[PDB]
Amino acid sequence: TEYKLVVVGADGVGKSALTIQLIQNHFVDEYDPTIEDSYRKQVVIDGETSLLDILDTAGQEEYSAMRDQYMRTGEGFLLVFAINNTKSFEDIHHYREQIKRVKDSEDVPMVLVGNKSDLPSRTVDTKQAQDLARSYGIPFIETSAKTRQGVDDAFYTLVREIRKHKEK
Ligand SMILES: C#Cc1c(F)ccc2cc(O)cc(-c3ncc4c(N5C[C@H]6CC[C@@H](C5)N6)nc(OC[C@@]56CCCN5C[C@H](F)C6)nc4c3F)c12
Ligand SMILES: Nc1nc2c(ncn2[C@@H]2O[C@H](COP(=O)(O)OP(=O)(O)O)[C@@H](O)[C@H]2O)c(=O)[nH]1
Ligand SMILES: [Mg+2]
Repeated sequence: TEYKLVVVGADGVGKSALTIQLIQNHFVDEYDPTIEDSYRKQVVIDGETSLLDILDTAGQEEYSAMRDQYMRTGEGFLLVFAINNTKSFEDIHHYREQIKRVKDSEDVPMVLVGNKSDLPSRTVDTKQAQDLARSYGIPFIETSAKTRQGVDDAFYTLVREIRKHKEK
């Protein structure tokens, strides 16, 4: 099965670092902050061979019709913030609403991802993120793209959310 996964959130939260951890199994310090691109990873998840096509979003904020239609083809979304950046957490509502807007649905597979969990300079409490994810009805996964903590869990959980959505 193929899955179109989309990684969204504010600049600097670690979308590209998370993506490259999944694709290449290491931490890329410098990934061009402006570049939006996609990558495939083939993996077996709960016994099913899965082709994950991951869109790592970036670039200028714009809402062209092409862009709405492209985002609408995403099947599941990682809502990424960084635990050291409160503005990135406050921006999660916006990304969730843009997904709901283009998919014309209140029920889109999503996972809330609190990245940079290796850093000591926390300004977003785990409880804040758990409360937000509970209010959205979605899982919350703590990650570090630096150490790889939680990375497979975030992507595989999103795949499991898509499978559950298909059966509703
Ligand atoms: C993603 C996505 C996205 C979706 F998931 C779903 C559907 C979408 C349909 C669209 O047509 C288009 C998008 C889409 N594309 C790019 C965005 C973006 N950029 C600028 C920077 C920060 C990330 C990256 C890309 N580089 N930024 C903000 O918002 C930033 C803030 C801060 C300044 C003002 N805005 C409004 C809020 F306050 C938050 N939204 C964006 C957005 F919705 C969509
Ligand atoms: N310590 C730490 N740094 C991170 C982590 N994820 C990303 N970074 C760093 O944060 C910056 C922004 O990461 P990037 O992947 O470009 O974020 P993007 O703009 O969301 O694609 C870079 O300096 C990364 O090396 C993480 O989990 N831990
Ligand atoms: Mg990036």
